[PDB]
Amino acid sequence: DFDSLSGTSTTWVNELGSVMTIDVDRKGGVTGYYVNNAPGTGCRGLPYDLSGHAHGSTIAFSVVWSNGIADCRSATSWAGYARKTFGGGVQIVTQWSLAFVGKAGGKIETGQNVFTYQA
Amino acid sequence: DFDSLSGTSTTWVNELGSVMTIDVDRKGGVTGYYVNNAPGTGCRGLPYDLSGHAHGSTIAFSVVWSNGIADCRSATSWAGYARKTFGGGVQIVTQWSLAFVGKAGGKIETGQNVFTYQA
Ligand SMILES: O=C(O)CCCC[C@@H]1SC[C@@H]2NC(=O)N[C@@H]21
Ligand SMILES: O=C(O)CCCC[C@@H]1SC[C@@H]2NC(=O)N[C@@H]21
Repeated sequence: DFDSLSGTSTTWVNELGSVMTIDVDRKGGVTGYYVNNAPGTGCRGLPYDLSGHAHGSTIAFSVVWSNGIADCRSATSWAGYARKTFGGGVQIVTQWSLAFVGKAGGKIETGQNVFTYQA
Repeated sequence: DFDSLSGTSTTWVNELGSVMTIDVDRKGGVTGYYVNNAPGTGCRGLPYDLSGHAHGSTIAFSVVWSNGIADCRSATSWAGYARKTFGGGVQIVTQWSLAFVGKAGGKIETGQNVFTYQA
């Protein structure tokens, strides 16, 4: 569940080794910072503002990749559900969409990210 | 350009006839309301809180379908870019990811919405 995190600072890591530390409030508001480490992508290592909402078994959150130190001219939004693991707490299983305004003006890619809890 | 919407509050319609009012602050933060009017979907005709972030010509925002009136046990997140139409106006081209929990566990649908500025 995501209500079972109300006012808790939680770090998570996905299969590409990106890390996010989200702050879920009482109401379900998510705030936090995301750190990208995915090979073949920009803005790796530095922290980016993250915001969205959690409720029950589902969550959605967003990161624009400008932090006033590296601008990738892009944005990522995740929608995902809670998958409980056999003694590994819960996971956030997601699909992302990354838009970028680069060379070919605008483009949009999609992929799967699975985020594992780290106490 | 999305930076040019700082301190504005603008209205947008997608092809499904869903609506969003989006408040953009000085530092690019997006807050506002989504009203789903998409056929064959739940949580229709009701206002849901949306948050996100805009910068240059990219935007990302999400909506959990739980406002404490109607809860469809789902969450959507959008990412995309500002396009200038030949028509003369401006759209937000986006990919969305709908996460929901159903008959046998968590699921994730995906699709494309194009949002049109109402003046
Ligand atoms: O390279 C960019 O334009 C900004 C960073 C993009 C990294 C993407 S976002 C989706 C995927 N999951 C991650 O953890 N990182 C990559
Ligand atoms: O049916 C649900 O579980 C909640 C409403 C989902 C509506 C989706 S969000 C993506 C797409 N774009 C819209 O404007 N409506 C649908």
